[PDB]
Amino acid sequence: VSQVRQNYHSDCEAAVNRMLNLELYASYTYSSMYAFFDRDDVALHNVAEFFKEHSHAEREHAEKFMKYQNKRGGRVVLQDIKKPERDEWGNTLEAMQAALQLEKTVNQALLDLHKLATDKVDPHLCDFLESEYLEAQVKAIKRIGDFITNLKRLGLPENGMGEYLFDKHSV
Amino acid sequence: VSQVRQNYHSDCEAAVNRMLNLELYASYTYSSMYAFFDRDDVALHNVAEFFKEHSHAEREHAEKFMKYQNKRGGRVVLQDIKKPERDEWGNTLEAMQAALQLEKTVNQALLDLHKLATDKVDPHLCDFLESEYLEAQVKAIKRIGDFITNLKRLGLPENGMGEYLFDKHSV
Amino acid sequence: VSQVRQNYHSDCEAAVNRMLNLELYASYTYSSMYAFFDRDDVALHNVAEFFKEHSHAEREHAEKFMKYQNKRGGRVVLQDIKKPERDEWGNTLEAMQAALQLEKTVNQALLDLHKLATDKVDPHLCDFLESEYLEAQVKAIKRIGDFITNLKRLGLPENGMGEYLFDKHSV
Amino acid sequence: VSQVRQNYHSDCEAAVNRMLNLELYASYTYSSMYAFFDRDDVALHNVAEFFKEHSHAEREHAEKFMKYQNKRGGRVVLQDIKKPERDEWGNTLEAMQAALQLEKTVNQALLDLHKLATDKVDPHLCDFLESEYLEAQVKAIKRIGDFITNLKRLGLPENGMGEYLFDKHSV
Ligand SMILES: [Cl-]
Ligand SMILES: [Cl-]
Ligand SMILES: [Cl-]
Ligand SMILES: [Cl-]
Ligand SMILES: [Cl-]
Ligand SMILES: [Cl-]
Ligand SMILES: [Cl-]
Ligand SMILES: [Cl-]
Ligand SMILES: [Cl-]
Ligand SMILES: [Cl-]
Ligand SMILES: [Cl-]
Ligand SMILES: [Cl-]
Ligand SMILES: [Cl-]
Ligand SMILES: [Cl-]
Ligand SMILES: [Cl-]
Ligand SMILES: [Cl-]
Ligand SMILES: [Cl-]
Ligand SMILES: [Cl-]
Ligand SMILES: [Cl-]
Ligand SMILES: [Cl-]
Ligand SMILES: [Cl-]
Ligand SMILES: [Cl-]
Ligand SMILES: [Cl-]
Ligand SMILES: [Cl-]
Ligand SMILES: [Cl-]
Ligand SMILES: [Cl-]
Ligand SMILES: [Cl-]
Ligand SMILES: [Cl-]
Ligand SMILES: [Cl-]
Ligand SMILES: [Cl-]
Ligand SMILES: [Cl-]
Ligand SMILES: [Cl-]
Ligand SMILES: [Cl-]
Ligand SMILES: [Cl-]
Ligand SMILES: [Cl-]
Ligand SMILES: [Cl-]
Ligand SMILES: [Cl-]
Ligand SMILES: [Cl-]
Ligand SMILES: [Cl-]
Ligand SMILES: [Cl-]
Ligand SMILES: [Cl-]
Ligand SMILES: [Cl-]
Ligand SMILES: [Cl-]
Ligand SMILES: [Cl-]
Ligand SMILES: [Cl-]
Ligand SMILES: [Cl-]
Ligand SMILES: [Cl-]
Ligand SMILES: [Cl-]
Ligand SMILES: [Cl-]
Ligand SMILES: [Cl-]
Ligand SMILES: [Cl-]
Ligand SMILES: [Cl-]
Ligand SMILES: [Cl-]
Ligand SMILES: [Cl-]
Ligand SMILES: [Cl-]
Ligand SMILES: [Cl-]
Ligand SMILES: [Cl-]
Ligand SMILES: [Cl-]
Ligand SMILES: [Cl-]
Ligand SMILES: [Cl-]
Ligand SMILES: [Cl-]
Ligand SMILES: [Cl-]
Ligand SMILES: [Cl-]
Ligand SMILES: [Cl-]
Ligand SMILES: [Cl-]
Ligand SMILES: [Fe+2]
Ligand SMILES: [Fe+2]
Ligand SMILES: [Fe+2]
Ligand SMILES: [Fe+2]
Ligand SMILES: [Fe+2]
Ligand SMILES: [Fe+2]
Ligand SMILES: [Fe+2]
Ligand SMILES: [Fe+2]
Ligand SMILES: [Fe+2]
Ligand SMILES: [Fe+2]
Ligand SMILES: [Fe+2]
Ligand SMILES: [Fe+2]
Ligand SMILES: [Fe+2]
Ligand SMILES: [Fe+2]
Ligand SMILES: [Fe+2]
Ligand SMILES: [Fe+2]
Ligand SMILES: [Fe+2]
Ligand SMILES: [Mg+2]
Ligand SMILES: [Mg+2]
Ligand SMILES: [Mg+2]
Ligand SMILES: [Mg+2]
Ligand SMILES: [Mg+2]
Ligand SMILES: [Mg+2]
Ligand SMILES: [Mg+2]
Ligand SMILES: [Mg+2]
Ligand SMILES: [Mg+2]
Ligand SMILES: [Mg+2]
Ligand SMILES: [Mg+2]
Ligand SMILES: [Mg+2]
Ligand SMILES: [Mg+2]
Ligand SMILES: [Mg+2]
Ligand SMILES: [Mg+2]
Ligand SMILES: [Mg+2]
Ligand SMILES: [Mg+2]
Ligand SMILES: [Mg+2]
Ligand SMILES: [Mg+2]
Ligand SMILES: [Mg+2]
Ligand SMILES: [Mg+2]
Ligand SMILES: [Mg+2]
Repeated sequence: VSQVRQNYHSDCEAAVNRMLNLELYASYTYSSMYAFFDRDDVALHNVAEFFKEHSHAEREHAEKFMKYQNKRGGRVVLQDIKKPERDEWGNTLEAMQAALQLEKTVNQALLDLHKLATDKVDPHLCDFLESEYLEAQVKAIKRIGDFITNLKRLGLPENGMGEYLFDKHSV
Repeated sequence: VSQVRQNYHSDCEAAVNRMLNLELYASYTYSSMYAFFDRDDVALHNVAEFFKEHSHAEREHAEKFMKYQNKRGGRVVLQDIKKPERDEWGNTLEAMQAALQLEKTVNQALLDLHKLATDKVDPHLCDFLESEYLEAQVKAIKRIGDFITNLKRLGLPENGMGEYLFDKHSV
Repeated sequence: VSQVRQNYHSDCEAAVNRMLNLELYASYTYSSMYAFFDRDDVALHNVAEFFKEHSHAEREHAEKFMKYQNKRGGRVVLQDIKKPERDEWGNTLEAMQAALQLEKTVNQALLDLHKLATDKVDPHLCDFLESEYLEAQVKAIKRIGDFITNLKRLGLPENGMGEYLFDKHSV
Repeated sequence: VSQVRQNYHSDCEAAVNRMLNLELYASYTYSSMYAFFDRDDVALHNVAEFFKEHSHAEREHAEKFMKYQNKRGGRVVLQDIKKPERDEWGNTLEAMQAALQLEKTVNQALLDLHKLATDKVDPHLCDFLESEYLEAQVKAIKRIGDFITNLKRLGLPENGMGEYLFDKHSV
């Protein structure tokens, strides 16, 4: 047993490792979206940069779980970071729809971890999730939803002028 | 009788109370429009902010009537602030049309109060309305009218691209 | 269903709408207290300003619930803002006693909403209440209680000199 | 006829001369109150200074009528400035009560002049009164009324401690 460990259930330790894999997976998916929108035959550079920044944010989310694990006396266990679901992302609307789904998948995992922490009576882990993850997730989901609404209003996927306008005025 | 009261008719005192209720009602209607345009399935944030700011301005208009009432020795009497006419506002054009009508309703009430003040030979109340309310109202009506003209030019309600453009360049 | 909605129970959505009505009601009550203390036959301007500021704070509390509702994918539904319980507030002690009761009523509603959020397993809503509302409420209640103690010490309601002193040194 | 004169009735010209005498009379009354509160056996120096400043303001009101008369092509005609009604002013409450009455007398004269200007269809004179005199008068009356309320609360005339407190915290 780690000398620092106190009130930290094995199940929570394992679930933190799984959560940080998922954050890394989200990072990698956003990296793929960046690369897609930077293609010469896609060429929506503000959209690309949005996804690049979000890739970096997800990596920070993962690193914060690594630090957390060690603070509690758990042990970081890494697994493969699976490649993203798609190799190409269609257009801004399709990518934003995939991003919304990804953020809701990550949110569900965070909520499930909070429920586990609640079941194991771990207020420190509950606070960490509430203070560092859950509100950021709600904000991200709202932002992407707002973007999807605007992309639909702009006539995506068919309206290329609308797609151009979005890249130049929303991001 | 209040020790400060001079040349202040009971009818004017009552009409000032009614006017400040109407200013509060206008504030509340603009708050509703703010909340509508901030919905994830509406997502026109500059439009939302326009209405939020106008909600705050109307509250200031009400507070100025409260202060006025006390300066003249009248007594502020509050009534319920009725909820807005609609729970949802359609789109930017529909909301701006409702805002125009609301501003003209408020203007008519201000003009009616000026006529009452004139009938009761109350130059202080006439000056207050002329100096603090009537020109602001004309300016607000002109601004909203100009917006409606532009929204129609942009093809509202059908043209979603036009609605997007308005939010990004007019507000 | 809103595209952003996740883990947000209908009951919580409705209770958030009710809570923001109550915040608006509290704002309106404080506006009435402001107007009372600004009367020429009351004339306690620092007390009046205390209540005016608190009216503005309550409006901010309401607006934050509107934003919250939209972030979660709920829909803001407004109701009439009822006029305050009284048209005149007696004196500083009576008004502060009414303010204490109002703050405890608002606090109870916040606590009840937290219990609902707990029952529906909504940690985001719990965190929002804990981080943005519950401590502010405890602080406000303590401040008003401290004022009441001092007003009683100063001989309110009978001791007009004590009432004057409070306005000049406590607020 | 003055080369500049246009739409300026003889009756209005005469009433402007009477009004500026009354402003000078008000100035002189406030000078007397200053001197009273500066007596070694009265010795309320902040009260004295309040009245001295108000004496200066009334002189400015008179001078503005002189300038007005000449701008319109009327001719300033001066009369004696009558000495104040009293040689001694009792105490702060008695003096403030006399000041309230004086301000309401001046206000009535301004309102009567506005009615004359209205009857003679002189919008320039109406505007001058509304823009330069009537609101200042309402403000002054409200301020003095608020002071009287506080002096009564403080137990004037009998409560010397209350009178001291007023001088040290209200003025
Ligand atoms: Cl442990
Ligand atoms: Cl424990
Ligand atoms: Cl364990
Ligand atoms: Cl593991
Ligand atoms: Cl894993
Ligand atoms: Cl942290
Ligand atoms: Cl694996
Ligand atoms: Cl693919
Ligand atoms: Cl997903
Ligand atoms: Cl879990
Ligand atoms: Cl939970
Ligand atoms: Cl967070
Ligand atoms: Cl957006
Ligand atoms: Cl289209
Ligand atoms: Cl198209
Ligand atoms: Cl957008
Ligand atoms: Cl009257
Ligand atoms: Cl009159
Ligand atoms: Cl009347
Ligand atoms: Cl009324
Ligand atoms: Cl009303
Ligand atoms: Cl004003
Ligand atoms: Cl009603
Ligand atoms: Cl509706
Ligand atoms: Cl209307
Ligand atoms: Cl009216
Ligand atoms: Cl009129
Ligand atoms: Cl104006
Ligand atoms: Cl325009
Ligand atoms: Cl069109
Ligand atoms: Cl169209
Ligand atoms: Cl425009
Ligand atoms: Cl849900
Ligand atoms: Cl859940
Ligand atoms: Cl539900
Ligand atoms: Cl509801
Ligand atoms: Cl309600
Ligand atoms: Cl917040
Ligand atoms: Cl209701
Ligand atoms: Cl009452
Ligand atoms: Cl209550
Ligand atoms: Cl509840
Ligand atoms: Cl609870
Ligand atoms: Cl708080
Ligand atoms: Cl205290
Ligand atoms: Cl006592
Ligand atoms: Cl007493
Ligand atoms: Cl205190
Ligand atoms: Cl002439
Ligand atoms: Cl003419
Ligand atoms: Cl003539
Ligand atoms: Cl003359
Ligand atoms: Cl004279
Ligand atoms: Cl001038
Ligand atoms: Cl004479
Ligand atoms: Cl005398
Ligand atoms: Cl007099
Ligand atoms: Cl006259
Ligand atoms: Cl008149
Ligand atoms: Cl003025
Ligand atoms: Cl005062
Ligand atoms: Cl006393
Ligand atoms: Cl006494
Ligand atoms: Cl003191
Ligand atoms: Cl005072
Ligand atoms: Fe996983
Ligand atoms: Fe993340
Ligand atoms: Fe694979
Ligand atoms: Fe994310
Ligand atoms: Fe009304
Ligand atoms: Fe208004
Ligand atoms: Fe109704
Ligand atoms: Fe308005
Ligand atoms: Fe309620
Ligand atoms: Fe509140
Ligand atoms: Fe009622
Ligand atoms: Fe409160
Ligand atoms: Fe005279
Ligand atoms: Fe004057
Ligand atoms: Fe005489
Ligand atoms: Fe004066
Ligand atoms: Fe003091
Ligand atoms: Mg060891
Ligand atoms: Mg283990
Ligand atoms: Mg937080
Ligand atoms: Mg946004
Ligand atoms: Mg096309
Ligand atoms: Mg009285
Ligand atoms: Mg009446
Ligand atoms: Mg007329
Ligand atoms: Mg103006
Ligand atoms: Mg313009
Ligand atoms: Mg269309
Ligand atoms: Mg939808
Ligand atoms: Mg529902
Ligand atoms: Mg629990
Ligand atoms: Mg806190
Ligand atoms: Mg304290
Ligand atoms: Mg007493
Ligand atoms: Mg000549
Ligand atoms: Mg003549
Ligand atoms: Mg003015
Ligand atoms: Mg004042
Ligand atoms: Mg005595």
